[PDB]
Amino acid sequence: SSAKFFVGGNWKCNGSVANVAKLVDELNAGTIPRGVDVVVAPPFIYIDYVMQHLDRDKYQLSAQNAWIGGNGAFTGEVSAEQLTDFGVPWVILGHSERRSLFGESNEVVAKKTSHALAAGLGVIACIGETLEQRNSGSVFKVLDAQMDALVDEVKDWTKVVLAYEPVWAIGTGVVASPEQAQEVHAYLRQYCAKKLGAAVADKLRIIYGGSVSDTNCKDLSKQEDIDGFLVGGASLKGAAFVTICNAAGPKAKP
Amino acid sequence: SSAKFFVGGNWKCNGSVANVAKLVDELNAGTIPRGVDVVVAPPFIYIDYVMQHLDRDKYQLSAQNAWIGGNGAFTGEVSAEQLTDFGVPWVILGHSERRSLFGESNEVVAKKTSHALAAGLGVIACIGETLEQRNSGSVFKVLDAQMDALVDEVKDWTKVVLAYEPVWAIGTGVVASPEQAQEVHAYLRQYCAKKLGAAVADKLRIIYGGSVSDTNCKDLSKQEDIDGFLVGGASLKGAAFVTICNAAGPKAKP
Repeated sequence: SSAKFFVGGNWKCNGSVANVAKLVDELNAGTIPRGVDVVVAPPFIYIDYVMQHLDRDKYQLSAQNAWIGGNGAFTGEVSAEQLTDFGVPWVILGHSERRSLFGESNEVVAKKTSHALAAGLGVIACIGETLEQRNSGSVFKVLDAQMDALVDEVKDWTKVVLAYEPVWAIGTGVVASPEQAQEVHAYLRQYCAKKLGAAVADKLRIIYGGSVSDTNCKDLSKQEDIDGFLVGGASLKGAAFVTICNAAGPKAKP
Repeated sequence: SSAKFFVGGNWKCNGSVANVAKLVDELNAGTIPRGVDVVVAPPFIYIDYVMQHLDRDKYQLSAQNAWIGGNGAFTGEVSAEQLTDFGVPWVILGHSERRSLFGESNEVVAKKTSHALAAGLGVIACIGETLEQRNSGSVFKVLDAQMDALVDEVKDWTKVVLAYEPVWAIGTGVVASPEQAQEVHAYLRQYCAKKLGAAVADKLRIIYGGSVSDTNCKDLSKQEDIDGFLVGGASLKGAAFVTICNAAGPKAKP
């Protein structure tokens, strides 16, 4: 493919004022290679502080979710229009935790994505199959359906990053190897070549959202079709997250 | 009952940086009577700005929702612990828009409430029946079930405000009269006297969350069992919202 290599840090539902301030200072102390895009995604309430204190040279902001449509009578929700106006450039949509806890369907994720893109955001669009689905021999069926929904809604992939979450290897006692990750990313790449054209597919960042740490990031980053990461808990440890950002090597390059 | 008279402004999913700044300046220009509690509930991303710029003399902050439990792997959610640590004193839970769009059940609302109270927040706990439920002769059945769930979870009502939303009169083409509002609030008061004891029920604020404006606020505020308001769209117009806060009269008094 390529790239730029792309690393997103999903803080999930974690933070305190003191811990966020400390994490921002750790991130600001880190050195990131030229030509890597790095995004960090705090809970909504911290986005103002982070945008004001985190080095813009090195990092961009993301939200962890957005509503399916524009402003209106949707108590508790934040819209893509609000995020764009606030100066946030990215949003994560369709994370496995929202597909499962909040019942976000393939179609809901896809509509959230197209709405966000039309409001001016970039989207980290998440897909992935569970252990039950992998056990049943449904990996292609599930991923194709998740992707077909996105392709039905999205016309321009320039500001989309596709994130694969091996949800079979998240909280199940199963580890995913780099070879298993690459097998899925190669499948996704050929799917996208067929649906979108080889030029779009080659430029699309397909990032890995299984458990990524400072321990395994270089084994993963060397895989042919892994263009970066959507990091979970390691994103809360500044130096470990900066190490993951440095795993890019030749995929930066710049 | 009483009171203090309590007015909450639910901004819902509305705002821009410029509009929020303007609304805060309008709110700061308003005069509020002694002895009225006023809370304003921006979308999450604006809470920092509002907390920093809105007059603390006159207004407290609220969030519009919170997660059901503590911090953890819940992408997109904000916890009650985060809100308390941020300095937010209140949260709205169980709003009709979340019961319907997000399928928050009676039990989910109640557990969100008890969790929020244990994290140190006050809760504006929302209940209310739809037009279908009122058509079917289920008003008591539905309200009793919503309240029974809350009573099962909540031990201390000191930091709870109960908000009744006539969802039958919200987006249906039906208006609720002040007499219809008072009939429900009187029912809720006697229910709470029976379940919680007359002393708790007398001190509990039961606020009205039907369509409240600067036009109808004094007709509503004079009703015996209406202790305040959960305002929707009028909360986005500063002077109109301040007028609603001034509807308290003798229920302030202070």
